[PDB]
Amino acid sequence: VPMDYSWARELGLIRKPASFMTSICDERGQELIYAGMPITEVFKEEMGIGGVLGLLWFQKRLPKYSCQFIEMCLMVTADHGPAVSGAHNTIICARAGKDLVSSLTSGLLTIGDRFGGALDAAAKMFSKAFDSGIIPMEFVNKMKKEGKLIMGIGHRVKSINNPDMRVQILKDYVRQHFPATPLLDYALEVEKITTSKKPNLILNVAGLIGVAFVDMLRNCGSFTREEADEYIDIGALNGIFVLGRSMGFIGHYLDQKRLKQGLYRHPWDDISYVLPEHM
Amino acid sequence: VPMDYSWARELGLIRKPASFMTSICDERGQELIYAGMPITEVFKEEMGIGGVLGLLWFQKRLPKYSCQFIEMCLMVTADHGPAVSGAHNTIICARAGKDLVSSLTSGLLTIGDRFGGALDAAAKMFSKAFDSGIIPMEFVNKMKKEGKLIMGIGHRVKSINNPDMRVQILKDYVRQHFPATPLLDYALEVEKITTSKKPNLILNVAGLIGVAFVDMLRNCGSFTREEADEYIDIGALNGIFVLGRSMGFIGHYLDQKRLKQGLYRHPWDDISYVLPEHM
Amino acid sequence: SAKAISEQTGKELLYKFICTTSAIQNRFKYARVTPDTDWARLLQDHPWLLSQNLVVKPDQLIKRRGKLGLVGVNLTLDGVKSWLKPRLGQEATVGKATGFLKNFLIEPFVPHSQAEEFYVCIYATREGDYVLFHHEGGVDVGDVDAKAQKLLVGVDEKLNPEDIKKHLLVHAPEDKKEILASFISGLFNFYEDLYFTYLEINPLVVTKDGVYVLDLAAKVDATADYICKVKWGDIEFPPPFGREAYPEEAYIADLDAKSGASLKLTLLNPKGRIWTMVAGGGASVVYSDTICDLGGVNELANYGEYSGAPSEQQTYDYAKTILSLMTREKHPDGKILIIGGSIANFTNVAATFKGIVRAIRDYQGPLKEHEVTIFVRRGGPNYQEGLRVMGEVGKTTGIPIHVFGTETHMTAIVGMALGHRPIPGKSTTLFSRHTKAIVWGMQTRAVQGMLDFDYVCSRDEPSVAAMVYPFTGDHKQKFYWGHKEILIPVFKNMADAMRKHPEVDVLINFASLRSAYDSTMETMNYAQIRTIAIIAEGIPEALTRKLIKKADQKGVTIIGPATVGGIKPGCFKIGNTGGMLDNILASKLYRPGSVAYVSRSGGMSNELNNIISRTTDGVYEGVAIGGDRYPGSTFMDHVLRYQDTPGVKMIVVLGEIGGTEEYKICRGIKEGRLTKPIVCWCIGTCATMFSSEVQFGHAGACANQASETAVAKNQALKEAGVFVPRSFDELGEIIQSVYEDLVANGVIVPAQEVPPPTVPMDYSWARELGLIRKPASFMTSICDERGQELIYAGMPITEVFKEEMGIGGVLGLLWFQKRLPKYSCQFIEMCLMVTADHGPAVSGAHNTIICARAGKDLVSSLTSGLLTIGDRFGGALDAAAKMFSKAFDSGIIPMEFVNKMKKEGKLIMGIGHRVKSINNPDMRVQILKDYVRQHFPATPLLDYALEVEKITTSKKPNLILNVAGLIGVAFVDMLRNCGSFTREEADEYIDIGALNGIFVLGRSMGFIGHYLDQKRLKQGLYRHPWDDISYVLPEHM
Amino acid sequence: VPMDYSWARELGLIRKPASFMTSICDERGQELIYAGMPITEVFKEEMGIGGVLGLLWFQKRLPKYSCQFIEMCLMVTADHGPAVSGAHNTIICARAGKDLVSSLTSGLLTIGDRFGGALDAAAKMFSKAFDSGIIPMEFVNKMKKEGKLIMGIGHRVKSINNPDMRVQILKDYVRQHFPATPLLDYALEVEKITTSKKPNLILNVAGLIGVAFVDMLRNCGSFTREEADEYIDIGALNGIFVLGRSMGFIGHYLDQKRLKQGLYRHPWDDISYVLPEHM
Ligand SMILES: CC(=O)SCCNC(=O)CCNC(=O)[C@H](O)C(C)(C)COP(=O)(O)OP(=O)(O)OC[C@H]1O[C@@H](n2cnc3c(N)ncnc32)[C@H](O)[C@@H]1OP(=O)(O)O
Ligand SMILES: CC(=O)SCCNC(=O)CCNC(=O)[C@H](O)C(C)(C)COP(=O)(O)OP(=O)(O)OC[C@H]1O[C@@H](n2cnc3c(N)ncnc32)[C@H](O)[C@@H]1OP(=O)(O)O
Ligand SMILES: CC(=O)SCCNC(=O)CCNC(=O)[C@H](O)C(C)(C)COP(=O)(O)OP(=O)(O)OC[C@H]1O[C@@H](n2cnc3c(N)ncnc32)[C@H](O)[C@@H]1OP(=O)(O)O
Ligand SMILES: O=C([O-])CC(=O)C(=O)O
Ligand SMILES: O=C([O-])CC(=O)C(=O)O
Repeated sequence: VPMDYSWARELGLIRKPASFMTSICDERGQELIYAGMPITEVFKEEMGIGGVLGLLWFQKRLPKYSCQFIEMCLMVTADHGPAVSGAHNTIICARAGKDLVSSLTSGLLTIGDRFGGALDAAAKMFSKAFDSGIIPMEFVNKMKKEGKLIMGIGHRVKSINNPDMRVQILKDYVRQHFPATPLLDYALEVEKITTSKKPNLILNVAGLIGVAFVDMLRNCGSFTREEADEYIDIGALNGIFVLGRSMGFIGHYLDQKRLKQGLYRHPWDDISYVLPEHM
Repeated sequence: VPMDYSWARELGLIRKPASFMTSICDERGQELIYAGMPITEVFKEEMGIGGVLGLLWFQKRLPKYSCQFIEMCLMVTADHGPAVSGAHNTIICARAGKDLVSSLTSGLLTIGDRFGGALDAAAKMFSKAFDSGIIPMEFVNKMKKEGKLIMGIGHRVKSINNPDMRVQILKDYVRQHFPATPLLDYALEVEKITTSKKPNLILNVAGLIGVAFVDMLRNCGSFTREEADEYIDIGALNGIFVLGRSMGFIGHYLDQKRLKQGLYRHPWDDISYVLPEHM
Repeated sequence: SAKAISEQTGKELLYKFICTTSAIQNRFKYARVTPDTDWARLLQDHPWLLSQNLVVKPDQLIKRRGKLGLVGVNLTLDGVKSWLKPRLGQEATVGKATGFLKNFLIEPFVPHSQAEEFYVCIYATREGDYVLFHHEGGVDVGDVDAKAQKLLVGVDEKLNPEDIKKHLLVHAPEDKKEILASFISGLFNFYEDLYFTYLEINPLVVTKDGVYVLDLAAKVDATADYICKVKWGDIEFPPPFGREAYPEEAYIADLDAKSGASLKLTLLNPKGRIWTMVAGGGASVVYSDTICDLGGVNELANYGEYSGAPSEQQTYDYAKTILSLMTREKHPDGKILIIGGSIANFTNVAATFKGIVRAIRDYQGPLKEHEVTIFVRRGGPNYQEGLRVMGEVGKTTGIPIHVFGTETHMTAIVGMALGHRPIPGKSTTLFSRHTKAIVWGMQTRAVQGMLDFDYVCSRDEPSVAAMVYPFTGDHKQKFYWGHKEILIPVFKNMADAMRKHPEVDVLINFASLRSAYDSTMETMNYAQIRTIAIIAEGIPEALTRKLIKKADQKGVTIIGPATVGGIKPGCFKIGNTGGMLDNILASKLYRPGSVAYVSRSGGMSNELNNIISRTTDGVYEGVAIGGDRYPGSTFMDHVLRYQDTPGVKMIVVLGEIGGTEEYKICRGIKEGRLTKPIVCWCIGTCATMFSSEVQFGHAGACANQASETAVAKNQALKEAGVFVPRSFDELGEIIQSVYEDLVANGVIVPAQEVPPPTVPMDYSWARELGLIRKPASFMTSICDERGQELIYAGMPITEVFKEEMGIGGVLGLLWFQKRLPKYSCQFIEMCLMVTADHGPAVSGAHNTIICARAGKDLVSSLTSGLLTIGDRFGGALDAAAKMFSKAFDSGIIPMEFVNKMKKEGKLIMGIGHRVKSINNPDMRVQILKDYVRQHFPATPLLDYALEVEKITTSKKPNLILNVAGLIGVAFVDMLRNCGSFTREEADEYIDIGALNGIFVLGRSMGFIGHYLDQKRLKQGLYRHPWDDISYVLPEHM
Repeated sequence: VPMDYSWARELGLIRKPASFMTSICDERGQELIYAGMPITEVFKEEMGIGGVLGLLWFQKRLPKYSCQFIEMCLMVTADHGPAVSGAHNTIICARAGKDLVSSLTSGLLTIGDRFGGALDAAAKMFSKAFDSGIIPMEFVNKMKKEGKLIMGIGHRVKSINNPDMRVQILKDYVRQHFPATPLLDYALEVEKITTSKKPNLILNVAGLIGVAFVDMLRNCGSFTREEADEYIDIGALNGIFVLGRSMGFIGHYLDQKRLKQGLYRHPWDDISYVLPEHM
């Protein structure tokens, strides 16, 4: 009878390398641990979604204002109606009678450059401009001469004297709670220049969240500059938008299943057919 | 120094249970093997996609007519235009500039009961009717009194003197090549009864493919009745539709990328907003 | 627009920025005294006041100060002290203007002789900058244009130090020729790099010590603010003497500078009872002339205009500013608000009138108590909706509002408001039917209007061949050719567009003022483009002169900036000219006529379109050359074209105040070059009746001399033989009389009226009119993105945050459309917190980690993990809730439920743990259970599940309530025991999968954390080891 | 009563732009049309999966050898065992009892740069080298000096005297049937240089398929150079790999459901836990 692998490991007789590494959650043991913190201690220390997210995404005990800011970001990105690409896809999959997971996933797969990536894009653009040391006017001119529109700038209806009211809540929280907001100040200077061009070139929710998240990361004491830069590069802000919008997509799925909408077919009048004469 | 796991396994001193089982493909070894059959021999037997699918899905060497019929089924399910739910979702995800895999997956997640499940549904319905021993008229009456529509029956415009033209090719192939078609004959009797009701209640491409696939499975010598029943139960026909329509979904993605279509946002005039007064 | 700056500001800029080898004296050595200044403070911040003698003169843009006794010389500190108060803060009358003395300047006295009184002036012209120098300057300068040395410096030409001693310094003293020339060169550099348009130093004194600038009058191109921002700093533009500045004027000026639209407001008489809301500079000018033609000049309160398609918000801000200004004092006779305008070309009348009516609703109180009567005349895009909403506000507020449309002559609401009428080389042919244009910028509405015009004109091909937009990649844009759908290419670069479309001969530049110069300069590098239309307003005059010089060199016709463009009925239309297709059909601009016109204004050009269509055969060609000081092409440039064009039979010129341009037409008629009948009216006659120097909306609308007044121009044209109406009222009649007398002689043979091709109505317009019915394909009840504020299930987002709900409250709103209690929202949050992650070994976390190590993506990795959420993994929440709800609703006791599940071969969902049984519980079940038992009002299903747990643990210890079981039963309890849901609603939510949603949303946090962890650790591609896979392939299939 | 939108469109009284464009399939009409070509004629010309794929992906009537080569590419990319990332994910999702679509989709979402993207990577890399005009030795040295491995080069065990036997089949077909193989000849020259280094750097199946697909696109008469370049840029080879491996992923799902494997949990001994001491 051959030696039992588990019982050989128990005596430490053999060496089998572990193929996986994790640092965010320990399920083994008498107590569940979130990045070194017991779940009961998680609940006595009175964090919520923001604190749990800080533990699970950054392995940090964020300050209460940081945790609350993360919560508000999730609340403001929760939904933006059924007409966007992801909500449209989720509704189509729900009306196909498919599944909650399948419908939400179908909607989420649209999250990318054109839809839902402006948070990360604005964060990266403003961070690069701030770190290069160029002044906001030079940054605006450089984007204009490079044929690029500033990510996180520009609104559809709302302008100066017609505040977004989602940007205002987050901005007011950031000014009254964050210790320092250098990148937010830089982005506000850029916004002043762009609104001097045409009124609706205001800081978006995407731009506000991106710059405020970068400011939180590199101005709260939990992260070094390298850590904050790495998290921005690997996509913590993409994760923020995805987690926020999943709430709205699940709401849309539940809405369609309660309304008991049937299978959707796109009308032919809305499709232009440009097939070749004969291939 | 503790003993090496791999080298202790080579000496056969320890026992570690394998957590996975597979029977369709052997990647290791001098030659790639598809269900016991070398890849060079796969190409020497001049089989194609249908034969490779037979190997990889059923671990069987199907006859040439069976493999050719599988190929024709994939050919006829390849696409049905951009208005269906899956193609719509794929096009939305492509116009969001996302990715080929993400776009195709977004479209594929709609494949289920209401869209793309009629193949399996019709196969199961007709198999159950044929196995229960009831005549086609009794089957029609039982479905009528149970408040269920016969899946795989009923077209939109093409009824008679103008058939599906996709049902016709497949039915002609099955007639000329399949040895016996008991469930197909049963489905055709059901179709005669339903067309005696109103002309457009004809055997759909979904119904024809489902009944002909059950016929191929349980009338070619490769499978026993239990095996054919198990394959129908676990979803070989869902697999057939998914694989066939993947070709069309990828074509739709490539078409949108070539046409360079921008981000789609659903018009507000097409959405009815029925939010509550204040919640 | 050239704005005069104060002497202090000009001297400060000169001292700060001039670069001369000459030792400029008294640098930053001047004193400003005002009534609100402290003399001790000035004495201790400017000590030279005691060091030398003084000179004092006001700095309120008063000229001729020497001979009106406003300047005091050779008087000390005590002298200026005794000298100011008898004049400081007093009343002075210069010309027709009178005003206070709130600003004075004190400078050192310069001891100088009459032999060193020099005059140096630099002023801008179309062909360049003229530099005048006089050796006998000062008071005795006399005539300057005939006795002072003149020297033109052309556009893009440097004023070299030589040729100044040759042309400008013939009579200069030899001992001071060199330093004088150096100073003049430095002064020209100062003039050119700070975008001065006028710079007169009189007198200039140069002693052995150095050069003294005793005085200077300077006008600066205010539109160049975006260029000279750091050099000007906070440059201020004083109002003309006799006018006091107002915060409302400053607010409107800031609003105007903040956008590409035009917003002008000038307060002439705050006590006046006539107020105007006129769209368009030319329309505002003609309304002003009409008001002062009926004797309302004394009661005219403001001159104002809004142009450039202002937004709803901008129009609201403008309207509310004027409404607040109108509701300050009270007039016994009441007050009048003239909301006028021409027929707009592209200004959204609906949006602008929505802004105005919002302001009217906001001020309906003071407006009603002020007896304000509103007269409205307007036409343009969507004017029916705007007239409708203003009429509605007129009754929903009580304000007497009389709205009229195009059928009114637009100089009629003035008559019925003031109580006078009852209230009811360069080519000749720029465009043809084969003209192809390239549009710079995304102007899809403008391009579509162009295509609609081409279709109703029976053109073979669309007039727009390509579009250029540098902020996107090359693609094809979808447009309408009648009812057919066509694709128009869009290019990132000019070069690609001109490469692929060599047949294009016209550019329509929709670039802003900051991009128009560069785009036009780049455009004139292609010889195929023969006409460029520049739409942007606010381009600096120096840049426009550069464009003019290059276009003249290249033989390219430029339809000057700040123009709507032009229209040639039957052949071609520039941009938004002529408005939308309904106006094109109303003015019959799809077919040629015989009257060609040139105008400065665009809206006035649409008015001309309407008038000519009504009174004559029609329009052959109409060009608006723009309101800028230097148009790309002038009046004569187009009148010559029309005279040389055989299809036109009479010419209509709509001139303006300022610029001796109509005198060229007079000379052309005198020399016999112009022979066809010409009908001209020059607008701006009210400036002669205004006791001030008000600047109109147009940049060029400024009478610099006495011959550039509109009255003088109209008189000169009348003596030249041009048919000149008595006013803009009689323009239609004189055009009609000329057309009739030209028809009766057989000169004009009107053609048959062939009906135009029909264009289908737009779907959006038909929906707005409620003409058609299209069922909505989608239904939503959870979020309303449209509107001013985002709404989550009927409750605004600001209210969401003010009520202090968090994720739990937002989730209640978005998932159930209920305002859940605080404990319910908090419990939802804790459920999400406890389902957040359970390590990397579960199926979903494993799949997510695999996809992350495949280097894939956050969304793809999370989605790969989420697709495992189902029956075997992640579905125990819903399964336990459904099982326990069914058992509890069946009425069977927990023991019966346990026996039943045992006899059906089913394990109880949500029962059974791995290690933690009793005396050591889950520590997650405990937290949630303690919260539920402390905050939930009633927990019947939780009590039932606890009884079931008591039996299962009577069987074996680890059969305890799981986190899944406890969350399921507690969620059902919350749904059906908080007051928000009925039993049917709670059952439906449980059936459709709210608990599946809870688990999915909770575990998404852990899956994203796992993805980020793998990316931080930089784990490579995973491959499952072969020793862990059992291969059971058949022997040979 | 307002006019019906469909009635107003039929009368041509209103204009509503179509928000979607398609050029690959016409579902409306008496017959289904694949890129301008009727389905009955599709089956009459005796093309199969390869011809249908040519129609749906490129809107071209490819030559018979091109269609057959596309079929062989799909056949050789069908499966490579259960150990790869996508098959592993599919097997996990199937053992979670989930669904065919969900399981296949879970496996497919791994298709990207590290897994399954070598086809497109090799095609793009060799195309750039061939178009730049540098000789194979210069290309090899250039990739060496930029510290990049040549995509499509390098095998695990099979180098010479025992080649891949999939590369051999595809290469023999390409040599016998393709009119010209310039990029293939270039890649074989590169492979000779790399095998002069040590034998195991041979032309991979990924490299062979990439270069042979580029050769087919730009050497069959159906495409111009711009068209072939655009198709390679937008991801026809990614589509080829995805469609080929979907058959293997569905086979793996069906295999797991036939073997009735339970829920998988990764062993704790294979995971290294590196959580922080206390966050
Ligand atoms: C997530 C965020 O907060 S923003 C995300 C993007 N972030 C960026 O900053 C991207 C960079 N910035 C930009 O490119 C631009 O400034 C934009 C796109 C953000 C600004 O958008 P705009 O082009 O001004 O307007 P948008 O394209 O959203 O709206 C199109 C028009 O159709 C209308 N419209 C919008 N959605 C719909 C709909 N579903 N149905 C019908 N009409 C609609 C709107 O009224 C709008 O009209 P208007 O803009 O002329 O008033
Ligand atoms: C898609 C394709 O065709 S390959 C991708 C193409 N990309 C490129 O070609 C880019 C450049 N090429 C490369 O990166 C490299 O040449 C590779 C990765 C393709 C070749 O890698 P190699 O290190 O030569 O082989 P690989 O990493 O696949 O396998 C290494 C060894 O592990 C063994 N092995 C492979 N998979 C497993 C498994 N699941 N369990 C246990 N052992 C395994 C192999 O037998 C091989 O054995 P050896 O030690 O006797 O050589
Ligand atoms: C979401 C939830 O709350 S769980 C789902 C709830 N659903 C139900 O309640 C359904 C009914 N209940 C049941 O089916 C059962 O009671 C279960 C599955 C919940 C409990 O099953 P058990 O057999 O007690 O434990 P489980 O199957 O989890 O694993 C048992 C052993 O595997 C070991 N194990 C678990 N995970 C791993 C891993 N990743 N690696 C190695 N070993 C492991 C444990 O150490 C345990 O050993 P022990 O029993 O000697 O301590
Ligand atoms: O094929 C049909 O007729 C039904 C259909 O649109 C699809 O599900 O593909
Ligand atoms: O939470 C548990 O105990 C069971 C588990 O692993 C999961 O589904 O996440």
